[PDB]
Amino acid sequence: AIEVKLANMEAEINTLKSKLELTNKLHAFSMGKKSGKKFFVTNHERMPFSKVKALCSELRGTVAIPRNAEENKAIQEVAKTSAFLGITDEVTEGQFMYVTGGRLTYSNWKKDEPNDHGSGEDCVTIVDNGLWNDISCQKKKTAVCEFPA
Amino acid sequence: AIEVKLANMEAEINTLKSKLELTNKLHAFSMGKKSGKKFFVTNHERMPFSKVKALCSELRGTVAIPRNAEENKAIQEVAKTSAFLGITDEVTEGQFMYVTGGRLTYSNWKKDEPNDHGSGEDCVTIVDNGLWNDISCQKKKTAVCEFPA
Amino acid sequence: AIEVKLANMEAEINTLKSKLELTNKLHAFSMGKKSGKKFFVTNHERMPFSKVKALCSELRGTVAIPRNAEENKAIQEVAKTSAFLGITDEVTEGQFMYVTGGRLTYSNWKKDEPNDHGSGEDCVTIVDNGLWNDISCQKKKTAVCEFPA
Ligand SMILES: [Ca+2]
Ligand SMILES: [Ca+2]
Ligand SMILES: [Ca+2]
Ligand SMILES: [Ca+2]
Ligand SMILES: [Ca+2]
Ligand SMILES: [Ca+2]
Ligand SMILES: [Ca+2]
Ligand SMILES: [Ca+2]
Ligand SMILES: [Ca+2]
Ligand SMILES: [Cl-]
Ligand SMILES: [Cl-]
Ligand SMILES: [Cl-]
Repeated sequence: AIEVKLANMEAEINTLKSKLELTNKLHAFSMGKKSGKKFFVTNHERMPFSKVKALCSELRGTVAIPRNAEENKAIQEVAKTSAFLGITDEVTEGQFMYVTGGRLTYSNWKKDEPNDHGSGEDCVTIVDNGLWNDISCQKKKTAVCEFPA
Repeated sequence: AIEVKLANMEAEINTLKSKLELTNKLHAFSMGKKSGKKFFVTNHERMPFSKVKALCSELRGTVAIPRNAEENKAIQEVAKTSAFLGITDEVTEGQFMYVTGGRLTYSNWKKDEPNDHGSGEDCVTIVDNGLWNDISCQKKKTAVCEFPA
Repeated sequence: AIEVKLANMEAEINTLKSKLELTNKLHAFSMGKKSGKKFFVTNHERMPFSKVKALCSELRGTVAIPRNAEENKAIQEVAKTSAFLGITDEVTEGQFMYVTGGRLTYSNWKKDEPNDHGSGEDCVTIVDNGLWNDISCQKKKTAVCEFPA
């Protein structure tokens, strides 16, 4: 019977949707995602900003963005080295915005940053001490993506 | 056409089920699962026993349980900190049982443990050195889940 | 209904196929896979060569094979301890071939290796320092699987 097979197929598809959802949960858990918190992942590869941005988006995430000290600390722990943050002032010099929209609020600028040094610096990296430095978007820094809570 | 379409979709589904099964195997492997051994994993987050139980159960797992000295060590090195074990004596004081049912067989209690200190201590935690301590279930310890061998 | 349901189910299947691809990409990413580079994974378990092969085949990969100094170091950094390479002279004594077929193109043999020492040595392990030594395929070494770029 055609309808019986179709009904079975529906059940099979729904069963797969739930198993996949579980696979995703377990992987996030195994990757250190904390309950009700965003999770950060890195392959430890250094690349220019646009490449990090393209990579994270492909994975359905975004370049990591610290919204407070806890998150900033978590990103630093994950990155282990200087990494790009999802913050830039490429649209209008001086006004840093999140790659996902909106003006930068919480910050952790290193002493004397941001300074748009020399020919210009429109991207931001969280350096080893967790402090921030605006740098050239063309420099290669560790790719770190964040995924929703 | 409908009979063929349906037949070909069922085949697609079977391939996808196998592919998902592969993803699960590769993930466990990457997370250090040893052949014929249970898979222990943690996100490194500390919480009350009731939560770890709910969390592990949501991932189709249970709170880690050392059935012998080998598994007890395996759990210790995964947790890195004091983690809840799937054992409590909430039913009969002194009679510790696994959350999955059954009487406690292997144990690695610390000197003077269990002591059911203060108002009571019905949960168990494997402390840093692998030794056990009975502790209040309302306290917050590392969440470590186990998955079948 | 029937054809509408069937059309929806094809859409459901394709959507699920994309989500799973996404899941695999994110896992490879978290597993340290760099762009355009093959990647290596290990559960850190020691086992005879035949088991490494079986395990990697089940994961749809192959035993790690270094094609150049770049990959040789990458394999060594993942294994951390001596691991089997997908290279053996089992078919014809003295003729080292890749498990995937073909004669060696790159080699980092430690001085005086390979020597088929004593009762015989047909497998190869990358020692902690990257050099190669032919050893017994019966010995238990770290399993490192290789996945395509
Ligand atoms: Ca500018
Ligand atoms: Ca600027
Ligand atoms: Ca600067
Ligand atoms: Ca009690
Ligand atoms: Ca008690
Ligand atoms: Ca106690
Ligand atoms: Ca031989
Ligand atoms: Ca030989
Ligand atoms: Ca030798
Ligand atoms: Cl720039
Ligand atoms: Cl208690
Ligand atoms: Cl041999």
